[PDB]
Amino acid sequence: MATFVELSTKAKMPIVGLGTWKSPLGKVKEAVKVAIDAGYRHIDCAYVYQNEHEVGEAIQEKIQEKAVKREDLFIVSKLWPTFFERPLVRKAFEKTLKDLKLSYLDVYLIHWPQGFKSGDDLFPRDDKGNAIGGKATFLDAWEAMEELVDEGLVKALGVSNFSHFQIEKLLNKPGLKYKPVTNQVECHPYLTQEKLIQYCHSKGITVTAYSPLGSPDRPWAKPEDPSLLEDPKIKEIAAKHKKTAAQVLIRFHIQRNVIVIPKSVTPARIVENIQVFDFKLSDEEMATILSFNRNWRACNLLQSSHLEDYPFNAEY
Ligand SMILES: NC(=O)c1ccc[n+]([C@@H]2O[C@H](COP(=O)([O-])OP(=O)(O)OC[C@H]3O[C@@H](n4cnc5c(N)ncnc54)[C@H](OP(=O)(O)O)[C@@H]3O)[C@@H](O)[C@H]2O)c1
Ligand SMILES: O=C(O)COc1cc(Cl)ccc1C(=O)NCc1ccc(Br)cc1
Repeated sequence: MATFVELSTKAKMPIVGLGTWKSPLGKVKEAVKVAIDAGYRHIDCAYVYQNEHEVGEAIQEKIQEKAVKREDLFIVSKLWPTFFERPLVRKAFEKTLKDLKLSYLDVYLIHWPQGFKSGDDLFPRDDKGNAIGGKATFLDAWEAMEELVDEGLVKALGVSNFSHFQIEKLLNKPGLKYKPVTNQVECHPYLTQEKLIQYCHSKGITVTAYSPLGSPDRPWAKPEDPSLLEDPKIKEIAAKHKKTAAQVLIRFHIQRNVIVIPKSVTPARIVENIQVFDFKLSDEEMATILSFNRNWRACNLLQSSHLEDYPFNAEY
């Protein structure tokens, strides 16, 4: 049962959530049920994961058995960048909310800052695999998303994969109604995000750490790629506390007041991953872990490098 990070809306965002990317149909429902049982309240979802309907089924069950009040649940989903044109924001969201069988989302995030070709082809690409841009921007999207908050369909808005330059563009937009309550970005010992975290915090924006375990099952994973869970320098620290590497990797974010959403459909791991409130990494250990930084991203979306608002070119 987790602590919280307070958002600028005074809302309380549970500091550990369950990730659902690539959680297969036929296992994600069980994963959500096991998670809620184990004390998880934060569930990270997305339209593009195309499993929200099963997530929704699992949440409905736990609600009616009263394992949890809806108000105790913190549900996040995200707008995919092929839906930045205004009517598409509404339709994408409605499909998300319908699949989820909920009456409101706690947070709705812009999934990526760069607009893709609009429509229902989620991965518009040229023969070489490069992403196809669209003309609607994350500003056009945000505008429409703000209406969701007005109508109470969404409690708060956020962004994901944004650089500080992007955040600035958002905050300095004349006629902005709502500010982002979080920036969800890849974060872990190899990509510690010190400057971006500093920047978001100085603006009232929390950070949500995705792929905290290095996303070891991602599709594009090459054996030469570094591997956090197998890192002897991470494993040493874990051994020092008789905890697993995953638990250290998750705890690291908690002690930075950074929200963290490890993905699993394995019951034992789902439990393990929230058992991170009965130990504490020393300052020496936190400093050692931070020193592992090498600015390596497991998620680069390099196929969209050529589009205007590519977030990862900037330093932070
Ligand atoms: N905003 C974005 O652009 C974006 C991008 C990526 C991810 N995300 C979100 O962040 C979540 C987490 O990131 P991620 O899914 O990329 O990867 P991750 O959480 O770093 O790692 C997930 C992988 O680690 C395994 N795992 C989980 N717990 C473990 C443990 N205790 N011991 C050993 N292995 C363990 C899982 O296997 P099993 O599942 O088979 O147990 C899964 O293969 C996603 O599910 C998604 O909700 C967002
Ligand atoms: O958002 C995430 O959790 C991880 O990102 C993805 C998730 C899914 Cl289910 C599918 C694709 C991605 C992703 O970002 N893929 C790389 C990509 C994206 C767009 C194009 Br066009 C080409 C490759």
